[PDB]
Parts: sequence; C-alpha cells; structure tokens
Amino acid sequence: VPRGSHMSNEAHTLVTPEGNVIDIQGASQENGANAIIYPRHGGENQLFFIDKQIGWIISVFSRKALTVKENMHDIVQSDYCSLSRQQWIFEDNPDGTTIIRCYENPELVLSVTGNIDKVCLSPFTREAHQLWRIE
Amino acid sequence: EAHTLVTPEGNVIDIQGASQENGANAIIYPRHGGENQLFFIDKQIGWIISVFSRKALTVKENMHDIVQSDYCSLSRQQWIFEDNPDGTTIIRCYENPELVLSVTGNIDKVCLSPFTREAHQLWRIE
Ligand SMILES: C[C@@H]1O[C@H](O)[C@H](O)[C@H](O)[C@H]1O
Ligand SMILES: C[C@@H]1O[C@H](O)[C@H](O)[C@H](O)[C@H]1O
Repeated sequence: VPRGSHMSNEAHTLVTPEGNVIDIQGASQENGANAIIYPRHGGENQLFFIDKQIGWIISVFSRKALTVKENMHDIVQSDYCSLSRQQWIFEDNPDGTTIIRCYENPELVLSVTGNIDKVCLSPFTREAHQLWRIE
Repeated sequence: EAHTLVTPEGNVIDIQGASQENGANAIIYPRHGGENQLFFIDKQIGWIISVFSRKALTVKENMHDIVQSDYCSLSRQQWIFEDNPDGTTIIRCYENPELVLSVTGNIDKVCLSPFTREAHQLWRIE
C-alpha cells in the first residue's frame, strides 16, 4: 501497495572477478556461519539485501547481517545489532566495481582468503578480489 | 514490504516530528503515509523498523514508553505478532509478552500496557 518507501527490494549477488559469489556456508541460518566464495546456483543463501541508507548487507535466506568478527579478519553472518562491524561504505568505481569498506576502519575492506575460499577483511591494496561487482 | 500499523479509527503509529533521533516518541497520527509512518516488519527476527529513521520500535526500560532507537537485538525491540483470523494482530513485547502495543488515548501516544483485548490493542498491519 500500500505504500511508497525509499528502500531497495532487489536481491543482490556480490560477485568476484571470476564470476563466483559470496555464499553463506551450508546455507546456514545460524549466527557465526562463514561467508565463503561459491559458484552461483540460484539459492537464497547467495542473495543479499543492501541498504545504502545505513550500510547493511543482509542475507535473504537467514535475515542475518554480513559481519566482521571482533578479530577484524573473519567474515560471518550474525544478527544485526547496529555495529560498526556490520556497516559498510560502498565506494563505487567508474568501471562498475565497488570497494566494500568496513565503517569501523575503512582502510580494511571485503576481500578473500583465496579465489574460491573464504571472505575476509584485509587492508585495501587494489587486489583484484577487493573490487566487487554488486549484481 | 513497508507497512502502516493502523488503529480501529484508521490512524497510525507515527514517529513524532518525523524525527530521526534515538528516543523519539511513537504517537498516533492521521494517516499520510510519510516515511515516519512506515515500518519494515520482519517475522524471522521480530523487529519493527521505521523506514524514515531506520531505527527500531523500542520499549524503554520503564516497560511503558515506546520510542525509536538503534536496533541492538534487545528483547525490548523484539515483538510477537499474534495474528487473528479477521486480520487484526496483537503486538506483544518479547521481554514481557503480557505487555502489548497499546495507546494512552485514541489520538495520543503509543505505549505498552497489559493485554485486556481493548480495541486499540488489535492492530491492522497494512
Ligand atoms: C549446502 C551447500 O553448502 C555449501 O557450503 C554452500 O553454502 C552452498 O550454497 C549450499 O547449497
Ligand atoms: C512534522 C510532523 O510531525 C508530527 O509530529 C508527525 O510526526 C507527522 O507525521 C510529521 O509530518
């Protein structure tokens, strides 16, 4: 309906340069489940809502937020709690890629531990997997 | 997926002054559909989030006053939606579900009160 509201309804994928996607491991609905890289398969555990009014990234399947652990390296899903470790700056590049920076320390950006391995937070060095495609 | 929370008279929960601040009151107001009258409700989590402010409907520690505040996964920001067959809903505070979204008067403030099946305790989520 019944209303006009300013908020994205689109489910997104977060895509690597090889075409793989951020995926919540095991299609888990639990706190602490790892974010990993996986080939795209249509499943809801690879889809995320992104709200650029506040900067959250929420799993469509679990409704939990992409979160950097307190260690400032590991990326999991966890209940949204308005934490700086759950809020992201989307730096949009002219080529259509995006640097996804941690609000708590924006020098630390969404990265991978390997091409088809885990998602992590790492210092920005313009490494290829720090340049995401939000589809 | 934005909703209004509607009273029997057709008025709605409204964040006072269209405020974006922590602690702003939830009040009853004639329906205009501005974003301070619209709320995201997610029944996987149990939150009620203002579209305009992106802050959660929150019971204060006094267990009576209703405000908005940053969502911090508090039991005082989580809600049970008890759905009746005629399309009304009792919105109960997770921290103490005997206490439910209510009003201090027909077009006055939103509060938490013991459930007595008062007409303003039976919301229509539209
Ligand atoms: C069950 C399977 O688990 C994998 O770890 C990955 O999360 C996949 O997307 C999921 O379908
Ligand atoms: C400015 C005005 O303030 C009122 O208290 C109410 O919140 C209305 O919705 C808003 O439009």
